[PDB]
Amino acid sequence: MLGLKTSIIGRRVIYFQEITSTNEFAKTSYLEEGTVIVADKQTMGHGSPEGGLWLSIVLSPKVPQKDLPKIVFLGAVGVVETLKEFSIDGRIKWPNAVLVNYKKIAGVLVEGKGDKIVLGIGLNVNNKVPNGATSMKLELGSEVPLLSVFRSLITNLDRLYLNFLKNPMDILNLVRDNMILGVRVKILGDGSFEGIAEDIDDFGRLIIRLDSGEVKKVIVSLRFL
Amino acid sequence: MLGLKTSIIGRRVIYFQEITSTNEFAKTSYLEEGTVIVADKQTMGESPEGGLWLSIVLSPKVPQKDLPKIVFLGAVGVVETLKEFSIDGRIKWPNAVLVNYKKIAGVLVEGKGDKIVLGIGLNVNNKVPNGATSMKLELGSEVPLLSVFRSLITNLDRLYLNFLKNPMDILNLVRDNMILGVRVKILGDGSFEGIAEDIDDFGRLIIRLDSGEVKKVIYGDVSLRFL
Repeated sequence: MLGLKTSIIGRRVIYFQEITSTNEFAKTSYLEEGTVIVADKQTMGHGSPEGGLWLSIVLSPKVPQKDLPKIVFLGAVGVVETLKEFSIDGRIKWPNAVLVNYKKIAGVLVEGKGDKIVLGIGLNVNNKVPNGATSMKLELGSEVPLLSVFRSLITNLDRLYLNFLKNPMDILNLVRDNMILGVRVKILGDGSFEGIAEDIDDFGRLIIRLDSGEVKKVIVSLRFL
Repeated sequence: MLGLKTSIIGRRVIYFQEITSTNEFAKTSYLEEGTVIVADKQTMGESPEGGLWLSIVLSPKVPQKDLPKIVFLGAVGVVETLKEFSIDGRIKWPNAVLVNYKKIAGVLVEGKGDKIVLGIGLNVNNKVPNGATSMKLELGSEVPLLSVFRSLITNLDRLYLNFLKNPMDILNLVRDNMILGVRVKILGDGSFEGIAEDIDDFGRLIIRLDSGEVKKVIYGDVSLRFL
């Protein structure tokens, strides 16, 4: 009854009033490629109250092993395109987040269970959000039809994915033109360091120029300074 | 993303752009009670795009003598939804809803032990066969398919929960919304004609033959035709 017109993503949709995790369900259940798992709320979300868009998409891209790490970008760019349709300007915080005026509005989590890949996306729409974060509702000043957002996002993801299967390098430039670059960041963890986020390379790695001139490639906890 | 607020029916919903049969998928698959299977179209129902094609997995803990009444939950739910859209649906015993004697919806219940599958087919915006009708044809314009879905699921959940408590309650609702007082022909072994008087405490159709004989029809290996 949803009348989705997508080719792969959205061929089937499994909706839950409540679920522990859409990613976990997608990983442990046999599902046809393109199956979308969506829930009103997730009890055990990871990286999800009522009002947000919480979903996972089952993919099985028969593409080279090296571009597998690009699936996360499909999710982020998909979100950016959807936000634009709703008059919101989202920017990608490498490698899995979308911010609006530096406030997080969405997050992406990709897991490769077995031979299938699960693309998880969490987008704040009408749900309450933690201080520092934002939502489509807070940006627009009014409640946004959640199903309208779902339809828009699924449509964009199906298009991006079909093209990815043919021209897998295309997504990188879309990410570049929509990500936060030219600013100082810090990579947390052992061997921590700071520098300018210059660009992403052909593998999707973040290229950091340290003040010494050294160039590092990040394949991760990132912080804007 | 659908934000359903039902107790059992609609806890989960599996949507298909296309499927062979929602009833067959529901019967075959391992699904929890209340799961709704819905598709834009059924290739082996064909049930064309524009209609509402769904099946619901149920596991009612009530005596078997009541199981035959599940088809009525479907029929009444459809009637209630139609009334919400100001369409006068009337029940054709025991598994169809007509509007001006033209079929607008059909109900098919299939059960295997514990799991019962309630299938419902409702013509909304789809083209229909001769003699049939649709919500679109009745209202004169297209109807938001999702709105009909939300309406029906809400009605079915309420009806089902009450059925678990009071399995006889549904019979009163069927009586108030069914076509009665008219002549009908019952097709089976030895077909016969008479006036459809009412449905009894088991949901059996009560027919008064011209001779005065009263026959009680059990759904199963019989069909009903209006004269």
